[PDB]
Amino acid sequence: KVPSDIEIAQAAKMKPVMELARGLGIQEDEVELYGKYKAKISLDVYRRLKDKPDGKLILVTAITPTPAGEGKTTTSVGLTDALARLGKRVMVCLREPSLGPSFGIKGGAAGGGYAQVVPMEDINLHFTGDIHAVTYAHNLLAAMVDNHLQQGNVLNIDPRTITWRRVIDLNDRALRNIVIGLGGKANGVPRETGFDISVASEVMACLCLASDLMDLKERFSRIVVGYTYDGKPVTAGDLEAQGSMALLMKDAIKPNLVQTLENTPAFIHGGPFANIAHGCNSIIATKTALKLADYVVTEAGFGADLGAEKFYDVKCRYAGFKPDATVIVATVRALKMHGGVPKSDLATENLEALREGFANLEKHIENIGKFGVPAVVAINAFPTDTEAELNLLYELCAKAGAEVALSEVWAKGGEGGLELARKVLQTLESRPSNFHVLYNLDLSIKDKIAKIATEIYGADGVNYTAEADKAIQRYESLGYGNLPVVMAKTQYSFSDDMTKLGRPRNFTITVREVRLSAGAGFIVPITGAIMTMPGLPKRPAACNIDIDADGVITGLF
Amino acid sequence: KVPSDIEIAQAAKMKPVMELARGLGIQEDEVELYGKYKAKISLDVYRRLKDKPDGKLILVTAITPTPAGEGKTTTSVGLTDALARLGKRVMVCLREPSLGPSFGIKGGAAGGGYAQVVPMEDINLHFTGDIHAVTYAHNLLAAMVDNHLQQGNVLNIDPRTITWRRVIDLNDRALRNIVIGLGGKANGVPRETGFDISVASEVMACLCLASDLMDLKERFSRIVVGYTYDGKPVTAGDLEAQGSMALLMKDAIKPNLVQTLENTPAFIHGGPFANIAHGCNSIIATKTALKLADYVVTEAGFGADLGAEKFYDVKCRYAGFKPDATVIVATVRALKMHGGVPKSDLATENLEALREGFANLEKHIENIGKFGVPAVVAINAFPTDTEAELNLLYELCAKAGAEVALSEVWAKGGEGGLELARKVLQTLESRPSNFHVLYNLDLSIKDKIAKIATEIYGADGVNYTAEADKAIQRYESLGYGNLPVVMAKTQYSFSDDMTKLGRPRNFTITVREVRLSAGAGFIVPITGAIMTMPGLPKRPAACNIDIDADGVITGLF
Ligand SMILES: Nc1nc(=O)c2nc(CNc3ccc(C(=O)N[C@@H](CCC(=O)O)C(=O)O)cc3)cnc2[nH]1
Repeated sequence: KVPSDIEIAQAAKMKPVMELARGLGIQEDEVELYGKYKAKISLDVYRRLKDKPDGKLILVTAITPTPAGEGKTTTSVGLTDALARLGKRVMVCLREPSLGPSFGIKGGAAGGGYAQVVPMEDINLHFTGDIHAVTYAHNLLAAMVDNHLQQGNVLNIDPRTITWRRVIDLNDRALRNIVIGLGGKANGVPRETGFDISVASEVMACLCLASDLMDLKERFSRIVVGYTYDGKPVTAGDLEAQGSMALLMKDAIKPNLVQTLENTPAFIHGGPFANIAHGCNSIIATKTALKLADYVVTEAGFGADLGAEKFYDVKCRYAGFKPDATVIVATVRALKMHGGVPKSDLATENLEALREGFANLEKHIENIGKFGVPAVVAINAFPTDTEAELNLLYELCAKAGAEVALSEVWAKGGEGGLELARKVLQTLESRPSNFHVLYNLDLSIKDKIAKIATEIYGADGVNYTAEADKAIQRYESLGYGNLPVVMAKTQYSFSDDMTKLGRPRNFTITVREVRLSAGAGFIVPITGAIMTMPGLPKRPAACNIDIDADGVITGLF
Repeated sequence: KVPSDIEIAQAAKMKPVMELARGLGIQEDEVELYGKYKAKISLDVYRRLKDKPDGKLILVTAITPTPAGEGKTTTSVGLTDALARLGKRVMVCLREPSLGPSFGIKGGAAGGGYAQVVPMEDINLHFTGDIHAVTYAHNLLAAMVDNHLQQGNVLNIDPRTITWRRVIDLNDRALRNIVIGLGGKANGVPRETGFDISVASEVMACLCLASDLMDLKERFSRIVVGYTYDGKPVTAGDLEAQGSMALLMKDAIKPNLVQTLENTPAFIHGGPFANIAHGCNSIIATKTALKLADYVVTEAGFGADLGAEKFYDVKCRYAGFKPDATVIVATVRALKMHGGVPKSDLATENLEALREGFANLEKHIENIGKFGVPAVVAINAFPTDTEAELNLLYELCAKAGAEVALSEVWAKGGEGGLELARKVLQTLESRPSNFHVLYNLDLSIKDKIAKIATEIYGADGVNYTAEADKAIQRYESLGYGNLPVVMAKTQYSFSDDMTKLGRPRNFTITVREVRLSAGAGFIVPITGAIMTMPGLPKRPAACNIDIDADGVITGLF
């Protein structure tokens, strides 16, 4: 046959999230329905199971992204199916996808094939309106700033230094750079600013790293909006915003229980950028998944260079977390591109090029080892991947020195990854973890980037532009020196040079600019231009998206 | 004596809505819950009951609003409640408040005192996401207009003629006048535009006028966004955005079931502006209520010169409704302001200013007669009103030919509205209505404006600026002249001059500008400057707002 990811999403039987919440010991009144098959879970399921056994934590990451695509979520879902098939109490924790791209290049399944989270349609759109709550908390702050300038600028802000932008969850490039506040004294103060996609919001970040609402509230209050003419940081604190922002977020703070194509209890909650932030789902979803399972499968954005590292250094750091196993996804087609084979050429097998690419994966694996974490490997399998190829790889992974398996979940459900399932258990009974943070918050900023760039990206050194040192000297000086560091750089290389594939060496990194996220609580060094507002294409999906008399949706997927 | 509004809402015991729904004959499968105390309800309910007769339709409206306040919704809910107490099968239909006011001026009850729909907190905030859906349906068209220009401008829009703005549901004045698409050839096409509050979006209007999702989609396709360099109109249809917008509104098209304090079912659905739109809740909600119930209370925005007028001449026109009674809500105080007494001396008895002001009420009563609907007056009782005052007000209402009933629903819930309920029932059993709209569509725009102006406002004639003349000329030759006309003017006067209280004589209306909503399907003459995006005050309510660890919300109401 020939089924597509939408049909496999419709066709499937979903169980009322209510009775899955019972199949997890969640009380009737800790749920909060959204139709029969979506629901939010209250902040008491943690608060009451406050001390209970935290089950085991299984971060899935990937090798360096490629035009091939690797499907890091699928393999992360169809593994959760396996663990449950082998009758284990296992939850997946995923990220809420942005609305905007469903109308740009099309929406895609949570995971894929036969390793999906459902109902897919809802997840891609409004879902439980989590993003909307972010949007409005960001935008009210924005409004509150501009209003304050209107009301006489009591705090004496220079409007030209305001760093607080606006958000919306569409790909709209016409809003990147705009002028607001025009039309004279009645209509505000003229200034330059713009919009970023809502999922790039510091508020989106805070959500994903607040422990509870009261934590979220205060983080907000810390957020910088800009400076006074005198140069003194002004905060959301200084504008008494944080109350009203936490209120707008009252329900967004509750993680959303949904399910697998095979009824495995899933959370979906948060979803920030993996570059200017850390690309994990929220702390709240996983720490609730902890007290509720013995086995929590999760994930982080982009390659293991960025997602993993930040998962470990910022997520786990802040959350006292202690990740046990870790998967790393890889395709062979992917590693052949890392071996310098263009995409029209992966149609054939290149066994020589696959020995080349591997250096990527191995670099990753060594990095995992570096946190005191039991690395383990896994292969997404495809129609074209010959057994000569698969084996070549197979054998170079123990020749590297950590477990390996094969998954077929795209096509075989939580069976293809049954093999990989045992490995992790194998790895959890036999292989403890010895988890430390790859750096320490007491070092000054340059050392923190250094120890990151050096050991993980495998660079010899790091450089700074004029305004990179100017910014950093300004920060250490304002006191924000002791923060973690989130590395805004390209995903497709270890280096900032996006064309440098495989495992490049002898290069160095260059920090062009440095930004602050006081509310999220980290420093963001930038190496490229960052696209914080993608744009629609020449022939977008919004043009052919239709819904007819019956609710039948053509074009969306 | 009475508790404040907010606390009354919390301590109310609400019934599971699914219960209310099965009580009314809605099947469980036509219900999508949002907690225990909210639900979206299927457009299928209406579809299977299309043939059943309608219950009675009872419109609530009021006299010319003043600073002194009249409390129209208070009456609507309390009227609903009394009807329920008298054993009648009744629902009330109300509009969803805009989120933004909750942070500038303060959120307020849906009603007030003991006459309220609940859960209060939700209905002010995100409720069920209806406005968010409106926000993104709207802004997707914005982004598609902008993408089209960016991608080679095939339709040949003159970007400077674009009328389709952007929307957001906060009071942000700085967003009134903006320039977008800056930064260079890669960032879109530079142009002047702005934001209006979401609830003033034409898409909000359409929702409220649509008969279903397919009618809604077809309307969307008729939205005019701007013109070509040739002066030909360009529509959303031409941009092929309708399916998408229609998709964003798939859940939004369903009315929301909620309840009054005393558990009377209530729809809350849509909620447009009442000056540039018709200030009514969705046809969809109201049409469903008539099938489910024997009596349906609904209300309209602003005074009877505006809401009532548009309710009949637009809402009922499209829906083929024939209202059976209309209740005008008035207070001793507002009448005295209209009779001349300043806000601070409204407490001092003054039968003469009360007789003078009564003219305002007399003129409204009279108007409602021009639509063939029998009128009952509700007097919102107030503690400083003397017996002499109230008595005079009764004599005057009877002299003027309408039943009158004192209402203390605010104070005493459904019990304070029992005489009023009885008067309405009395009017319904003995004075059946003879509904007809004030005007035929085949008149000219200028004919239609003058008939409203003179019949309802008691205007002498109508003036038009040169700019308004060309608009009307343009619109008529574009074939939009047989549309309804929707006056945007001040609500604080029958005249276009908000300083003219009571019943002004020898005045003219000046139509300065004329705009079009071809989606909603009407023409919008504007008289004063119309504020489609209000600003925050000196201190915004947001500066006091907080929620603590318990979740105790202070500063909000
Ligand atoms: N905002 C607000 N709205 C209200 O309606 C309101 N009402 C009260 C208390 N309500 C009232 C209402 C009417 C009379 C009153 O006029 N009493 C006459 C009735 C006359 C008649 O039946 O004709 C009496 O005889 O006591 C007293 C208290 C207090 N605060 C309020 N606040």
